[PDB]
Amino acid sequence: MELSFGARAELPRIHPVASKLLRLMQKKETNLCLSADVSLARELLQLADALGPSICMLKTHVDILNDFTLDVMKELITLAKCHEFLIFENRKFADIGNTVKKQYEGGIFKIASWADLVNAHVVPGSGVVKGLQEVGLPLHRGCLLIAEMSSTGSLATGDYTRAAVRMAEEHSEFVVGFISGSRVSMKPEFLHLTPGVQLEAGGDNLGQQYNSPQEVIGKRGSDIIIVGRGIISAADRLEAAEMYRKAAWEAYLSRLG
Amino acid sequence: MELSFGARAELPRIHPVASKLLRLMQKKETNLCLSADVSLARELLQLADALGPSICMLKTHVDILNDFTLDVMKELITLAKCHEFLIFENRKFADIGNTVKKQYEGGIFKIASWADLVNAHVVPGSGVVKGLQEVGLPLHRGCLLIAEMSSTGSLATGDYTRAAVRMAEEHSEFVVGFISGSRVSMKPEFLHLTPGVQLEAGGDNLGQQYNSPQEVIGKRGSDIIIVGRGIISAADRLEAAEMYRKAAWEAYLSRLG
Ligand SMILES: O=c1[nH]c(=O)n([C@@H]2O[C@H](COP(=O)(O)O)[C@@H](O)[C@H]2O)cc1F
Ligand SMILES: O=c1[nH]c(=O)n([C@@H]2O[C@H](COP(=O)(O)O)[C@@H](O)[C@H]2O)cc1F
Repeated sequence: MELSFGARAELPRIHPVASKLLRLMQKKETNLCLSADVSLARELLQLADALGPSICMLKTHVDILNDFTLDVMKELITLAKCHEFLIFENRKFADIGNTVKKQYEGGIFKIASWADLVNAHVVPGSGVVKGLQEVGLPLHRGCLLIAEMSSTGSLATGDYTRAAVRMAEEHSEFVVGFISGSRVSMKPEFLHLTPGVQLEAGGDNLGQQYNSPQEVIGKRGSDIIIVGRGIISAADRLEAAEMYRKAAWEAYLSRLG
Repeated sequence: MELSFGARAELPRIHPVASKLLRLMQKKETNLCLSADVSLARELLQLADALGPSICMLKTHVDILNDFTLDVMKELITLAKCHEFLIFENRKFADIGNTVKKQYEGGIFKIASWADLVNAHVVPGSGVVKGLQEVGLPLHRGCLLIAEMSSTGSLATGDYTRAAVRMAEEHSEFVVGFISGSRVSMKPEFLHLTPGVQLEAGGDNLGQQYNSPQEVIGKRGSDIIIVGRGIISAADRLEAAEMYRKAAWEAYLSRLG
């Protein structure tokens, strides 16, 4: 029934970016995405270098980097290639198609030039995907749709979630998976990435809620954990990353049997 | 029953930014927001200067400006002050509170430093507002919640829209209104701004749908029209702006009786 990440990498309908990701997940025994929520390029890069071997993906918010330049992203790419991880800009495109295509390709950030993956909210309807696709398909990029959110009061539930899944499944040449709290698609070609993860119970003061890797990967069937503060705020970010990696990887293995 | 924009500017619960906006709308006889969807700062600024007298607001997407700098925004502010319009960055914050506060204050764009208004999607739950508020309240800024979208397939309908209205009404110290296609709140202290506006019927190839100023202001009860391409793509952008201004203003007057 369920397939390993390595086997999923080979599925007929797999997207190339998903395949690359799944292959390196399997090779490196990591289903951890670091949420590199820092404001300094040097810290970003130092985290990417040190934690690169432990992660399958590094998620950015370029718009919080005080000293963003495209050269920082070049350096990040070098690290991504060296250590084998994808770069995911958590931009949450969420506009009409005509707007998002420009936000993806252009401006100061030139996101499409460096991000293997981006994501989108599905609230605008499928034009958000169509617009992004116009830039991302030629650049061989992938997209994640936000089907569920980790925060208190999230409206990404029920029929909204179902709409996200449909929209993904209908745009499989570009959409490679989801941000979700659980498996939402039954199709194994899609990736599930789950934020709101910490080893300890809790949440923040602004609506973030946490669940553990075992819950999210093991019980809820997701693929990848996205971890920010649980790693970033720790003293030893490498050890923290390793804890999260080992947690998510074992949860995956055990669910696989 | 219904009040003029000038009277709404005085309502007990009005937010200061809303009041400033409503006052200049009344003074200038404009309920037009220009969507300055351009990639060149010089064009942005030349539009802001020429069209400033015709608009109540200039909506930006800073992330499509190829040559963004903070000095461009300084120059835009000078124009906004000269001509009396607000600056609205259509950022659509749509993340957990902890993230959006950083995206609003920081990074290269420093949005909170120059934008009178921003907007947010309500999908994350009210933490998106709470996070933004932590930056925006001290800076005396306002926020718009996206209650409805103009695009085909929008999921901002029904209970989602109602949730947006509730979230606004419960965060009235910062939330000053909505992006919506119609009046969604019955409380006159809230602004309704409607995109997807053109004089002619139609829509774009990526899900945008258009309705006229008379429909949106006159029949659907919104306050302000947001117009991009209907102005920007016209040869004479000043005349186009004037057409849209006159259309939206008369629709408002006639609905007022
Ligand atoms: O539903 C979501 N929840 C999230 O937390 N995120 C992001 O994951 C990260 C979570 O970080 P934390 O520090 O582990 O809470 C942070 O960048 C968020 O913007 C994205 C989402 F789409
Ligand atoms: O629902 C929405 N529809 C929109 O069109 N917009 C923005 O208004 C603008 C509409 O531009 P147009 O050229 O008039 O279609 C454009 O910047 C969009 O990103 C925002 C929304 F929230």
